[PDB]
Formats: sequence, C-alpha cells, structure tokens
Amino acid sequence: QLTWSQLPEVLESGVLDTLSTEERKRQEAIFEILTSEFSYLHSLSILVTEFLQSRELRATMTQTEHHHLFSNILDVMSASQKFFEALEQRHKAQVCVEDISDILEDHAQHHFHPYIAYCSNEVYQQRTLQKLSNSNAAFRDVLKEIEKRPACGGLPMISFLILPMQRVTRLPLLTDTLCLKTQGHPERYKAASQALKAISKLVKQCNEGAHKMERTEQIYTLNMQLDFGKVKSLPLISASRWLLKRGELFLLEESSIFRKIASRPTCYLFLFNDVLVVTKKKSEESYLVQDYAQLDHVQVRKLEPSEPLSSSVPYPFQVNLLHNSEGRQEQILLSSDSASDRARWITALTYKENKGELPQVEVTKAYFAKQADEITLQQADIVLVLQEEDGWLHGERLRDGETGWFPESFAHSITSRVAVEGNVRRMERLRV
Repeated sequence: QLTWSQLPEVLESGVLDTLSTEERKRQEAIFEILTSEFSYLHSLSILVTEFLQSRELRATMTQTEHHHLFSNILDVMSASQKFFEALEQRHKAQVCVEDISDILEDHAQHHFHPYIAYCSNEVYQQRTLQKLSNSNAAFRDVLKEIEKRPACGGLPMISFLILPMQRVTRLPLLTDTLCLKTQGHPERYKAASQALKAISKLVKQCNEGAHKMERTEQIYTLNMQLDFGKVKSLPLISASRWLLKRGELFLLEESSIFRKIASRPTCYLFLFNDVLVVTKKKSEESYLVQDYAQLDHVQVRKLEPSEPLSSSVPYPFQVNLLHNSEGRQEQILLSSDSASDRARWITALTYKENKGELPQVEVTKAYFAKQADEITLQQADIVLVLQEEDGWLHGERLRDGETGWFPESFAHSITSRVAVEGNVRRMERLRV
C-alpha cells in the first residue's frame, strides 16, 4: 500500500523537497522490485509450509508424484530468499538506494538456475495434479482441508505452484522500468542495462526448457498413441517435431446432399509443425492413422455454403494433400461447428506460409491455454493482434513473442498512439 515516497523514513529525511522527479521514480522502481519479491517469497513459504511439508498430503501420493508435483520448489524459495535479503540490505542502509543492478545481474547470472528446472518441469506438475485430482480420493480430501486453512488466504494450491513462472517473467518488466528511470545516470544505466540482458536471458532459457520438455513428452506420448499399422510407416519421433493443433472434425462427403446431424462421421487431426496426420479415434489412448502428408504439401480453403433458391455443415473447409502417404493426391472435406474453430484450423494449416502497425490489446484477466494453439496470458500482458475471428484473437505477446489464440473477452484495445508507440519501443528493449 505505501509507496517509497510515503515511507516514514523518507518523509523524515526531507529528501523529497529537492529530489528530482526522475530520481523519485527511480527509487520507486527499486522499491517495487523489493516489495514484489517479498510478497512472492511470502507466498512461496505458504506453499512450502502448508503443501510441500504436509505429511498427510504426502501419504496420499508416492515419492515420484511428490517430486513431480513440487519439483525443486525449495531451491526456488532459497534463491528468492537470498535475492530478497540482498535487496533488503540496500533498502535498510540508505533513504535513497544508489543502485541494485549489480544484485539483479549477479543473481540472474549465478543464482537463478533453479528457475530453469522448475519452469521446465511444468508439464509433469500439470499431469501429476490432473491424475491426483481425477483418480485419488484421499488426495482430494486432504487437499480440500488444507485449502480451508487461513494461511492460504483463499487461494488453491495450483495458484501457488505457478508463482515462480509468473515471477520470473515479470522481472524483465520491472528491470526495464528501472533502466528507464536510470537514464539520467550514465554508469548506472549501463549496469541496469546489463541487468536487463541477464534477466532476459534467464527467462529465455526458462521458456526454452519448458517448451523442450513439453514437446518431448508429447512426441513420445503421441508416437505411442498413433497407430500407423494400415499406412506406410512414418517415424513420428524427432527432436524438432512439435504439435501445432489437434482435434476432432466432422467428415463431409459431397456425394450426400441429405446430411444428418446424428451419427455424423468424424476424423481426428494431429497437425505438427512439419506434418499433418489424419486419424480415426479408437480410444482416448489410441488413434488409427488413415493418411498423412508433409505440411509443405498441404493446401486448405474454406468451402462455400449451398446456393440459395440451417446447414448440417455449419463452417466447412477442405484440406488437399498434394502428396499423401502413398505419394498420391487426396482431398478431405471437413466441418467444424464454430467459425473460430475453422479459422484456428486454417491458421494452423498455413503455419508454413510491420509490427508497429499491428493493433495492440491489453489483457484484463489471466487466461490459461486449454489447447496447443492457445497462449497462456497474465493480467496486463500486451498482445499484438494478428487475427480476429468470432470472439477469438490470434496474437503475439509483446514481452517474449509467444503466439496463440485467446478469447477476445479477456483483453481490451489500446487506442492511444503514444502508448502504442511506447509499447513497440519496449518490445526491442525486451527481446533477445
């Protein structure tokens, strides 16, 4: 609640009568890194004390599920603690802090490695929590009782578990502000800028580690679930292959003009960065491959409604395989029941095929990706809008360039020319 300029010691010092507005803002920038770190650290200690160290919660699980659920949270808290303590000694000693950029650079270079492992483990933490929630009744009961405890402040365990990912991606935003408010001081601007590069590099290797682990897990899970038995064999395992989109679509057949909305045939698509696989789903864990084609040899287009003078084919489109699993040509006629669904399929299928002029939007509430083509967004994230369709936006996040779909409901336009131009400049400052 109290800002730096409101602290009793700064008021007592009388420094405000002569302090420049830029040095004031720089002290506020330093202060906000300090208070936001403590608030985060305090939340981590609740996670550790109430969940990680719950004997009763460990008894519902195995040692392997506990490792995947909590990972190296103790190392994350310890690095946060040593970082906060360094900052707090600078704040305690002087009314006006000369600098913290050496602390930021040092810890981002030499002490924040546990963030990389924690972020990289996200896929397994999610799968472990899903399985425990779905199939472990004792876990659900103990978890429910812990969350009623006042110490949790009404928040569920999952919101504590993702705090390190949220924290690390906020440090470059806070360090960038500090750089801006340090421009009046030449040698400390250099140090702040070095700090900005170091922290941005750390966030990058966090982001790359989580992507590698999730893609590796998916390629192995899908290599097992996808049955190539009745088509020419296609090794699905690759160190570079990742899933763009998956989902069920209704099969159309142009030989029928009298289509029904009951017992509609389906197929199930797995679209990877370099290959489209067409399947029929046989169970949750098994899809029988019908055909596939290199993405390079896929074309797509919308199909037109029937000529005049309610359609069982609401939003149809057509996929042409120019060179399918037998080296021959095939077409697939598909229908989704949503306009935005069709648009997302077409966008993913044209994956293979100026930034200051793009519309910008600001995220009003957090959004958590539910599908491979969606993007997880934090409140106040800035997003460059690449496409809009039927309540869904396709955007590039400003801070890191991640791209995906999210509901338009979760953001509001930025129309100010000065803000829009400002966000663009912040973009190269932040990008690696």
